[PDB]
Amino acid sequence: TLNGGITDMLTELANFEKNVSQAIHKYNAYRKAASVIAKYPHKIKSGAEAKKLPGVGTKIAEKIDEFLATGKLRKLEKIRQDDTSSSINFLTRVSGIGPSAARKFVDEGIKTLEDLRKNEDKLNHHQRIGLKYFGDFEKRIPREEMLQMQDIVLNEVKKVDSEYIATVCGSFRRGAESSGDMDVLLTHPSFTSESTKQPKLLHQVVEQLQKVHFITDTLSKGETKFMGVCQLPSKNDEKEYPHRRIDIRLIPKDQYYCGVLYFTGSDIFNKNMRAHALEKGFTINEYTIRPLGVTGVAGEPLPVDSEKDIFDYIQWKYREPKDRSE
DNA sequence: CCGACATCGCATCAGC
DNA sequence: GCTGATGCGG
DNA sequence: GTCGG
Ligand SMILES: O=c1ccn([C@H]2C[C@H](O)[C@@H](COP(=O)(O)NP(=O)(O)OP(=O)(O)O)O2)c(=O)[nH]1
Ligand SMILES: [Cl-]
Ligand SMILES: [Cl-]
Ligand SMILES: [Cl-]
Ligand SMILES: [Cl-]
Ligand SMILES: [Mg+2]
Ligand SMILES: [Mg+2]
Ligand code: NA
Ligand code: NA
Repeated sequence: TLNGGITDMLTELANFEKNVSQAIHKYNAYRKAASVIAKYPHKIKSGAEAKKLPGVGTKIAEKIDEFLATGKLRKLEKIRQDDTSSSINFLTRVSGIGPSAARKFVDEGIKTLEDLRKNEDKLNHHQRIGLKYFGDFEKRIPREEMLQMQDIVLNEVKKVDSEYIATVCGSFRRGAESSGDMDVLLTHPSFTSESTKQPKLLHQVVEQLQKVHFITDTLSKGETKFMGVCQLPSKNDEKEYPHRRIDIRLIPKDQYYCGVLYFTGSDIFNKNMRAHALEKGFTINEYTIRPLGVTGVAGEPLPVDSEKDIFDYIQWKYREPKDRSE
């Protein structure tokens, strides 16, 4: 919160580029700067001072000076005053509705929560559920609840097959006092980069979690990635808990470390690290880290037996999960 | 100046 | 049906 | 919007 004002401004700017301008790179550019500034250990006194940080160029430093003097940015003041942008921005908040869909709905007069509700027929499945739990999905999950959800998920998975290994990653694994959702990495000896000796591994788990009424809805479901909704059980007379988003990712057991690295994030930390890998001559994904050939083509998977092994290849000192929240 | 900017799963679509 | 491109999520 | 070469 040292430079909250500045990072909020950048984040707001980032969302506009993404949702309205549909300018993915400007969006990322703003996120990087917000990120680098968010960790900057000093209260920024000027754009020049900020422009010294990597990711902060001439344009952003100029905006920081405007914001510092006035306490606001005229460019954003206007954007907030543009109905179309206001609408597009709002619609993107529904899970399932992105920049394109948001703009399309707006072109059809559908531009408010009320418009959406009376037009469910014009929504795909995912968007439907996103609208259904709109409020709940805007709420944060106290870690305390994350702990309760962890017990349930791990114990239900164990019941299906003691050989499954479920790890809660994402912001939770990074130690956050609250998360936007629960992210679960799943593995089973039967599924390796070598073979799939047992199908429905993810399905089985999803089924058990539904049976106990933990998973309530589904956004999308494949053989390795499940995206849905879940809810903690409440007691008698107790008010119900909010519905929560849950992502489950089944990964080859022998590719655990690359998988846990990826799913632990943050997303920006991941972008920065994968970028660094490229510069060092490697390419990293949730499955492996591979060298980059002279032709550019990625080679064979390098041996990995710990997250640290990945950091070493790219010449980075290990960073605890708690220090990866960029 | 100018190209690169991380990576990929699932849903939906168009074209054949 | 298939593939490949796009959207949206990650 | 920013950066390296
Ligand atoms: O763009 C993305 C999004 C996510 N990820 C990875 C990192 C992130 O930590 C993880 C889980 O995705 P979430 O969207 O759940 N983010 P996270 O759990 O970090 O934060 P939050 O508390 O918002 O859920 O997936 C990427 O690599 N790229
Ligand atoms: Cl762009
Ligand atoms: Cl402002
Ligand atoms: Cl691995
Ligand atoms: Cl791979
Ligand atoms: Mg998460
Ligand atoms: Mg998630
Ligand atoms: Na800079
Ligand atoms: Na959305």
